[PDB]
Amino acid sequence: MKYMITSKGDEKSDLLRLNMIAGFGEYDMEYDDVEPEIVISIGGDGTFLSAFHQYEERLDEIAFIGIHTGHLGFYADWRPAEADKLVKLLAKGEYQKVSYPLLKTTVKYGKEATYLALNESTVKSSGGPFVVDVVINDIHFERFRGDGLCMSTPSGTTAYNKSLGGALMHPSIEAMQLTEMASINNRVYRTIGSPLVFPKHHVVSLQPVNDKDFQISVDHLSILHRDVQEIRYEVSAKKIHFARFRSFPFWRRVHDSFIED
Amino acid sequence: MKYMITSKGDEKSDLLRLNMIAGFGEYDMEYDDVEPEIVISIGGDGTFLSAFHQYEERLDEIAFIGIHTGHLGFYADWRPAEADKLVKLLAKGEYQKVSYPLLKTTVKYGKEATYLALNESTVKSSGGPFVVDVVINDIHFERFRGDGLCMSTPSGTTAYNKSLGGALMHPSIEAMQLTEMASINNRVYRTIGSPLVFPKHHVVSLQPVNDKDFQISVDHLSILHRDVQEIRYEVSAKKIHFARFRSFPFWRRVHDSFIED
Amino acid sequence: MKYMITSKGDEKSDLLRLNMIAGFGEYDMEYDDVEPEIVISIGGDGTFLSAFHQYEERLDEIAFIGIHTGHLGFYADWRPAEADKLVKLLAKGEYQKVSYPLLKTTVKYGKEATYLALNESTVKSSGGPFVVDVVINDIHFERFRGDGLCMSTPSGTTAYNKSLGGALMHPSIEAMQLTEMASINNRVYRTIGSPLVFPKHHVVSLQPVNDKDFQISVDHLSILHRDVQEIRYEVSAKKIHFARFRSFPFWRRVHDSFIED
Amino acid sequence: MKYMITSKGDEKSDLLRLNMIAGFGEYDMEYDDVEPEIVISIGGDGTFLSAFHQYEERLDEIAFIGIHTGHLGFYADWRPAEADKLVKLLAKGEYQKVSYPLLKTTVKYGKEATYLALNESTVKSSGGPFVVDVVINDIHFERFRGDGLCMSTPSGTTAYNKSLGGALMHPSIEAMQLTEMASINNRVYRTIGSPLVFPKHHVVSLQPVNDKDFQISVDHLSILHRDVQEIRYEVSAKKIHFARFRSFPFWRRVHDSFIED
Ligand SMILES: NCCNc1ncnc2c1ncn2[C@@H]1O[C@H](COCC#Cc2nc3c(N)ncnc3n2[C@@H]2O[C@H](CO)[C@@H](O)[C@H]2O)[C@@H](O)[C@H]1O
Ligand SMILES: NCCNc1ncnc2c1ncn2[C@@H]1O[C@H](COCC#Cc2nc3c(N)ncnc3n2[C@@H]2O[C@H](CO)[C@@H](O)[C@H]2O)[C@@H](O)[C@H]1O
Ligand SMILES: NCCNc1ncnc2c1ncn2[C@@H]1O[C@H](COCC#Cc2nc3c(N)ncnc3n2[C@@H]2O[C@H](CO)[C@@H](O)[C@H]2O)[C@@H](O)[C@H]1O
Ligand SMILES: NCCNc1ncnc2c1ncn2[C@@H]1O[C@H](COCC#Cc2nc3c(N)ncnc3n2[C@@H]2O[C@H](CO)[C@@H](O)[C@H]2O)[C@@H](O)[C@H]1O
Repeated sequence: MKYMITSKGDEKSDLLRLNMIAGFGEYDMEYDDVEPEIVISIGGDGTFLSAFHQYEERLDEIAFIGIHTGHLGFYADWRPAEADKLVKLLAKGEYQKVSYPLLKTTVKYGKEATYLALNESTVKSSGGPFVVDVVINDIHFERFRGDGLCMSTPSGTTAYNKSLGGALMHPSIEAMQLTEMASINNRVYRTIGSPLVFPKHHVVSLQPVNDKDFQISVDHLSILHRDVQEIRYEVSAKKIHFARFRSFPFWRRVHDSFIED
Repeated sequence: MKYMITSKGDEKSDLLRLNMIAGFGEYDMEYDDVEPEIVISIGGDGTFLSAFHQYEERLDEIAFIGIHTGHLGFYADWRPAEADKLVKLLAKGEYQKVSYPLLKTTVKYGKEATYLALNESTVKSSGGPFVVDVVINDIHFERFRGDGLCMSTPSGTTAYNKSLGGALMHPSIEAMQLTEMASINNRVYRTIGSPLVFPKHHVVSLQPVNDKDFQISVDHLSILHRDVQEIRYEVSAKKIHFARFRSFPFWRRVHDSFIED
Repeated sequence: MKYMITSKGDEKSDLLRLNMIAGFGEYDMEYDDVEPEIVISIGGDGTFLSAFHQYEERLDEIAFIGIHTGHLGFYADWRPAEADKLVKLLAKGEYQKVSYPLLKTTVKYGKEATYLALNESTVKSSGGPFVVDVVINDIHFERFRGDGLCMSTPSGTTAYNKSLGGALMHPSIEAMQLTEMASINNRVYRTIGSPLVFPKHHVVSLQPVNDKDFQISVDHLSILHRDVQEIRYEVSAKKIHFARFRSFPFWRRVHDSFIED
Repeated sequence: MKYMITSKGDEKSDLLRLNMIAGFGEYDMEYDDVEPEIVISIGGDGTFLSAFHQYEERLDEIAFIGIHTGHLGFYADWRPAEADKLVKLLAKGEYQKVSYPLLKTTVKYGKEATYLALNESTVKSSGGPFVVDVVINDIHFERFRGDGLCMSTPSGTTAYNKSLGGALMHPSIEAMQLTEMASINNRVYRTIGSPLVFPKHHVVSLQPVNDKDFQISVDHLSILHRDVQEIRYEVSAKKIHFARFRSFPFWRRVHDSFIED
């Protein structure tokens, strides 16, 4: 099929990219970065996140592959030594696909702007104090005040959700996880403290109380939104599709990254 | 249908039980605690847990109801003032049922003994140090050492999973959650630290390293097992069925219990 | 002696201020906000922090007083109903003084700029990733990467140190506490995780690795410092002096603020 | 002076002990385990804790030494390769001494029994639910309910206090730290959550509410006390004295044990 390859930009990733292109030149494979069918990321998870968001509008027609030229990643989880065997098996095709859930973020102004996240989306305050009303399925749940909130995808739970105390969820679970950032709790102010895991079709809505300006991040893109009326989180109907050529369990990927490898 | 009622034993729960029986006497309802179809628990979640385990072998033929004579519970979530309206609506029938997942615990000796848990099951050490090899889907994940482990159901996440830092999961998610109890982490000893959420059909196996005696709890029953070879956790194929007569969202039940009511 | 009074600015605090001035007019008390001897803060802890930093260069010649027109504060810990009894006892004098330790922050450029903090001082990253080398008494302790670090005074432990998992220290302990903000820990990256409590004369030094621009906060003043070479934390030789007219134990102040009042 | 040596019991520690005795035979050094002046522990921190409690009644006349035949310990912090240089420098004497604070535990019945702890002392429940009234300096602070409480010494903060979220305190700080074990917090039950650091002369008192039987641990000795009326914690007036022959900072000892060595 059609294919393209992104690279971290350093010398190791660029040269491995040119070697896979040359290996792809030995099959009916056409290099195309406009409407590709196979996107190969060479670098870390950050390079993979850039590859995802570069083609987020054709997710249902693309199978992603991750090659880590540095330490093992959760999305770039194949060694550079396996590039040649990767080229052939991708060349024949007939591979199976695995799908991970995505997080849809909707931001309303006083105008709507939606986003898709592979890791997570965070809300923080532009300078001053951060206070939100957290509304779950139109039911007011709590008035949060602290440094911010993080809504994570299943595969994003090992990223930044994890540093905030959140649990690690297997990516086959269609859900999203919300974690707190330095919440203040006293007799007057009250948050749940525990992380929350929401299923599909559950809508978590963040609504402002005083300041209406928020620093909103979606994966690695962070933009200050002004005059914000609402932030809506829910598990997306779209999914990201990986091409699998070997067996690499998520919990094994967790073991190698955090226990020892 | 046939029905029975358990009571916490105090005077308030016993008298409310006799008043519901008298109200049930005004319909074709037969009191039977051998093969009931409706089990009504009057008390707290502890009384409800006793009611569940009393009829754990007929779970697919029973719809449970919880009435809290004290503070609001997550299973006993209906006020005593709503007992009369409860008797009639249960009398007519035609109610809908909601189902929560359960945790199957398997304990092997050198002999097998399986259990069902509505909240969680915990493993701790009989006196000395607690060390386990944690095996996920036959893959060795970590060597845990500390005070113990807790494997929680979705509706058990607000119980004791919560005190151990675990996340709160909506009970519609067929999953189980594992939390650590005072794990020691240094250069020599390494645990994941984060809680783990496992989907259906995933098998978490605990295996001993030195001591083979463990204090194993399943909800509120705690028994010391000797000569233990393995402890297997997985989401059960059985589910507990509640009869619902009103709308009481889980997140609303979480709000009232931990934020304010 | 000479005295001045700051006010939160709202109508309740301004009018209580004019009533204490009128009550002070009935004694030999001279209102002076240039070289006062008694600084009375009317408002919350935020108003008290502004009062502290307004007179941080004459700390050894001032006894502070806090009056909370809203909820109880840890520095503004006297009810407005006790203002009249406060005016007289401050008028006679002969009060005893209590002293809390302070945190000295030193920031070096490529030039030095020192600060004093009553609550804490935090280091965060200007936009991009936050990586630091943490050096304790010239010994390299760890390479921190995450959202930031917080170095807290004893009386600042109930503030923002507390939201970050830190312990609450009695203000008689001459020490400082360091807490982490969303540290990432894997096989490759390693932080201590636990909060650290340092005694007097111990010097904690933060040193950059890549980015040399940091958002540095000292209590409520937050300023982006550019071209930063080092950030040095240590317990200050200066102390803040409170005038005490009653008995209000710190742990009682903790109980009323976080347990119930 | 007089000296004795304890050993972990394995072959490596026993033979290193006989080699130090033979090396001590080359000086005026008399082996005496009744009234020694130098206690040398060969093993881990556990062997050192046994050595401490073996001579807890002559602490002001003993300087302890720790040799780790396994991984580095916080009390056994000298390599076996440094045993010969250790024998000579201990033989000459003229060494300096460092002192760490200790925790005094007082247990009253309905009779008093006091203990000394080098790491910590914990209170847990004999089977059933664990509820305590926590009283600080005769002021009731909170009603704790959960799995237990841990009161730690400064040098015990890296032990088991650390697994419970507590902070690490430099051992020059005369203080004690209290951490919670799986506390339950809802609208009805309320604990501080944060760890508490108490100075000298502060008295933390645990008092029962229903069950009067508690599993009380002091370092590695754990005994079930029946008919308990009170448990009193406070920094002891006694201190443990180490002989120092090199420079080994506590924070360096923390770095090697938890970061990397
Ligand atoms: N207001 C607070 C400011 N703080 C932050 N602001 C914004 N983002 C943040 C913040 N603090 C962490 N992040 C995480 O960085 C990602 C940036 O994109 C690159 C990546 C990645 C990645 N993805 C995963 C994954 N899925 N699982 C496991 N490790 C993963 N990583 C690892 O993160 C490191 C690089 O970041 C490397 O070790 C990668 O191996 C964000 O998506 C977020 O997850
Ligand atoms: N080795 C460590 C020893 N420690 C422990 N050993 C054993 N069990 C423990 C331990 N520490 C907590 N527990 C929890 O007690 C349950 C006992 O059964 C009664 C109950 C309950 C209950 N269930 C829920 C729920 N589903 N959601 C939310 N609150 C719930 N509660 C509340 O718990 C309190 C009573 O316990 C009351 O406030 C109830 O409102 C166990 O199932 C376990 O969850
Ligand atoms: N990069 C992360 C961005 N996040 C933050 N950036 C900057 N500061 C922050 C941040 N998140 C919390 N803070 C804290 O706010 C203080 C601001 O000054 C006002 C105050 C106060 C105060 N002082 C105490 C005290 N000593 N003990 C107990 N409560 C106290 N408060 C209470 O804080 C609330 C107001 O803040 C009120 O409830 C007060 O009762 C800072 O000094 C810091 O402690
Ligand atoms: N109801 C709950 C049941 N749980 C527990 N019950 C009782 N004790 C417990 C429990 N869980 C941990 N402990 C700790 O074990 C100590 C036992 O004595 C041996 C030791 C030690 C030691 N001391 C230190 C130190 N000062 N600093 C840093 N590491 C240290 N260790 C390390 O602990 C490991 C051995 O334990 C080894 O890695 C040692 O390197 C107790 O004093 C307590 O600290």
